[PDB]
Amino acid sequence: NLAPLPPHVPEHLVFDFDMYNPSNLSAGVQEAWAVLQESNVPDLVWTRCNGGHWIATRGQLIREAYEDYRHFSSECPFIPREAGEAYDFIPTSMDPPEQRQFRALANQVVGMPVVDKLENRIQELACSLIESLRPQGQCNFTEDYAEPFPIRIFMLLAGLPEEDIPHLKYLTDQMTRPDGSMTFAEAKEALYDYLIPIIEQRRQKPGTDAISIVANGQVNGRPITSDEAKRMCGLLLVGGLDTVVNFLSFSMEFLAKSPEHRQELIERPERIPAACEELLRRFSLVADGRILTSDYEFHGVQLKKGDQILLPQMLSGLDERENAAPMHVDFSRQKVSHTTFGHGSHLCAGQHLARREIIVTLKEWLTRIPDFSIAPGAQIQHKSGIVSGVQALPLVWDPATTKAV
Ligand code: HEM
Ligand SMILES: CC1(C)[C@@H]2CC[C@@]1(C)C(=O)C2
Ligand SMILES: [C-]#N
Ligand SMILES: [K+]
Ligand SMILES: [K+]
Repeated sequence: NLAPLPPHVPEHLVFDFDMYNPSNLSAGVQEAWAVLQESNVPDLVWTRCNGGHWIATRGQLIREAYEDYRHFSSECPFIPREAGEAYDFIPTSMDPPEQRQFRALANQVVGMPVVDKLENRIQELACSLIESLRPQGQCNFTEDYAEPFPIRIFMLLAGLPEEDIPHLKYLTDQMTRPDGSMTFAEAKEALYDYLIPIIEQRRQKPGTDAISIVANGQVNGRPITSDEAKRMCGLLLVGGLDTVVNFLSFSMEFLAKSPEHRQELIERPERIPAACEELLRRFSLVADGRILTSDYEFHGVQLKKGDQILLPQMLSGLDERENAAPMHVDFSRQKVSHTTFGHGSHLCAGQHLARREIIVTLKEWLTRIPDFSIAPGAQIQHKSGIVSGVQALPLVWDPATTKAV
């Protein structure tokens, strides 16, 4: 399924990478994307896959393009085109300065102060889930912890019932890792139809939850519309239900293979925040992009108005020009360079929430279950898309080596 090579794209810039099914997925998803950084591949290439689009392969280019919203607009930030065109989430499909006032509202509901507000529930839930698994001597990490821990905290934060998780999680995954089972537009509108009655209820009777706060905030000197509220809460749903979930899996899969890395963190827990950064770099997982607002020459390459460009947040930190021996996990790296939470004006608003969930996970897991591994003979499959992930992660351990606190 290769789209005909457009006339303005020279043949030597063609590299047919499929972001939804990279050829090297078996070696691990980050490894599969890292083929874009082998010496046979230019800094900036065109793939004919998924409609045809550019991909920046180097951190330097990815950062520049994320900064230059004048040429690289968030209007259409998803490949393929049909998805990016349907995509209307707020603030993510807006450029500055329009984006600005909506993002301040986002920061109000998922930013620092909400982390410190919710920190006790976060710690509480981590300990509770881990203690429940501890005596089993096994778990499916994706389903037993990676999903429920961040997702229940998000549902708590948004004041939504946990019974709604299965339905909302399915729709979220259709947008980031599409199955072909329903169009992006259909998935979005399914999520929108769920939010619509809730937002109306919470406009008429305001609560203190994230959804009440967004639905009742101010932009442009006036009340936010029911439509805008919907477009923002939609993004919060997606933001809350896929990235941390999948990132914890990558990290725990790594730690299952790395007894010496576990001991570093257990013996010197003050290194955990730096370790969090390193895992975020090494196991980075997001890849969206931008659309050209006009013809533009970028690093010697002629881009056309309306061209889509994938600017994989995943690749910046894997770039050997940014980090020596990028595939090696080194908690003492003097500088962990990455754009895992993105870059420029859209730099993730939930990044403080993400970090706290990661750091709490690292500490509390390794405290109670310091010695564990991947199930004997199990093959771990990764999946690739706008947000990449781990399909399943069966872990095992000897309960005699675990500890309650
Ligand atoms: C490891 C975990 C996470 C990663 C890797 C991640 C990644 C990213 C990236 C790369 C962007 C920028 C997308 C773009 O430039 O178009 C973004 C935006 C955003 N994310 Fe996250 N995220 C994580 C966790 C979370 C959490 C827990 C939330 C909770 C709500 C959240 C909510 C948001 C929101 C609201 C935006 C939009 C910001 C804006 O457009 O101004 N994220 N994320
Ligand atoms: C790319 C993202 C990670 C960012 C927040 C959720 C996500 C899937 C978006 O649509 C914007
Ligand atoms: C953000 N996800
Ligand atoms: K390259
Ligand atoms: K759009």
